[PDB]
Amino acid sequence: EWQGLMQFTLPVRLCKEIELFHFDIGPFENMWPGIFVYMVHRSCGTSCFELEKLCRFIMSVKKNYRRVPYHNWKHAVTVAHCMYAILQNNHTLFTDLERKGLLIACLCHDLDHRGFSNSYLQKFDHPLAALYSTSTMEQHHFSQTVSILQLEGHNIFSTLSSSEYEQVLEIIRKAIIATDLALYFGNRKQLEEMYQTGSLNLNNQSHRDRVIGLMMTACDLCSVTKLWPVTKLTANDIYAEFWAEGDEMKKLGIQPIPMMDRDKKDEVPQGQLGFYNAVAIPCYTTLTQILPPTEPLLKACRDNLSQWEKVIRGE
Ligand SMILES: Cc1cc(C)n2cc(CSc3nc(-c4ccccc4)cn3C)nc2n1
Ligand SMILES: [Mg+2]
Ligand SMILES: [Zn+2]
Repeated sequence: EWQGLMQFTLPVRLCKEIELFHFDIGPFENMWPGIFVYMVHRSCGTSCFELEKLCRFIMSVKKNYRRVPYHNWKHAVTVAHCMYAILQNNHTLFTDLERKGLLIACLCHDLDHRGFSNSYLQKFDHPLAALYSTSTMEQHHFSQTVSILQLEGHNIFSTLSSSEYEQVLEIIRKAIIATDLALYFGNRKQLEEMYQTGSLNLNNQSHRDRVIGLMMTACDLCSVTKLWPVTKLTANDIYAEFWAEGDEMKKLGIQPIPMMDRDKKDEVPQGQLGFYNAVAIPCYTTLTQILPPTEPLLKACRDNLSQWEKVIRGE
């Protein structure tokens, strides 16, 4: 698997389309590892990761994603592509070490997801909720990233200074932690405040960490920014995962929240509408304010909102 990927070349028709925000990796499964290498080399250069280490690392990340309906290998590459398009469009705002770190973090941000939420693990006193009190799965995801980095011939960062090693591990840690959707609502509200008061400053490291947090959310949610048919089809995978969890809660006499109750699947269109209004629209709005070249994400999300409004009135 590793050897074959060192000798992979991305077709020239994808070389133009991979740069666009709306790009759907969905149809090119066999090319996803090589698409990630392509995005790294274009963003960071051919020179900086040892190719043998990168391909060994990439194939071990793929193996450590589970066959779950949504939080899977496909989803990892979808989020890395969105970060790539954000970085390309805002390249000089971020440092070489931030581009390295943010693409690896997106690829690794859901490592070993079990198809269960933090609530589930916490309410049902799962061990991981004992290890990790808050941001339960996200801390595990970072723990899994460090473990793969420390396998034989996987340390893609082994050419950095010890100072830069701890810097990229902290960029990765914060970025993976910030995909806790529970943290996003606070983060986005502050950044929206900092934007309106004119206090937002990218050279301020805590401000810089919050803008990166919002980018991670923007990337995590980006299926709502694809063409309508792709968005509709990804939602299937999301509810399949939520509904499987609702079923486990019912077996234990717990009624799930509607979003996880497969008996309430009628109400999906209004569920998506609410998520767009409360979560997705504000996310890409604030992101477009801070990083205006990210506006096509807001446009595509708006197009998918009116599509759901259409569906709600039998169209
Ligand atoms: C890309 C993406 C990422 C995340 C985390 N998503 C979460 C959801 C679900 S939105 C939703 N559906 C319902 C609901 C309630 C009753 C019946 C049916 C559905 C309620 N909410 C809030 N979609 C998502 N997409
Ligand atoms: Mg996650
Ligand atoms: Zn994710």
